[PDB]
Amino acid sequence: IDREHQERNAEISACNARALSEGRPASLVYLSRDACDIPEHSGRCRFVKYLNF
Amino acid sequence: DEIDREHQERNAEISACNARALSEGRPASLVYLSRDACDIPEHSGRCRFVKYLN
Ligand SMILES: [Zn+2]
Ligand SMILES: [Zn+2]
Repeated sequence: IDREHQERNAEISACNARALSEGRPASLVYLSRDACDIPEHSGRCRFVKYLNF
Repeated sequence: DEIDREHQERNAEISACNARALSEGRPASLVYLSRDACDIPEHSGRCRFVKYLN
């Protein structure tokens, strides 16, 4: 779980930074067990499907 | 005007959460929105976007 969060959060960092450069709001947030948007973690994590989109 | 409406509805919900939290013995940590500090991304620009206000 934690490795996959790290992996996903790296992706999120990259999207936000790109959003910033393109003059859009950078609205994405990092994942944790209490708010997670990876379907395969539902149960182990709180699946919040549209957390980041 | 619609900006204000969404601050009201969000603030109502902040109120409710804070009180629930107090009731269960946890601090009232949520903070109210205004045009000068707002965490609704869609408002960004018209409001001061403070992403992690809450
Ligand atoms: Zn997860
Ligand atoms: Zn606002």
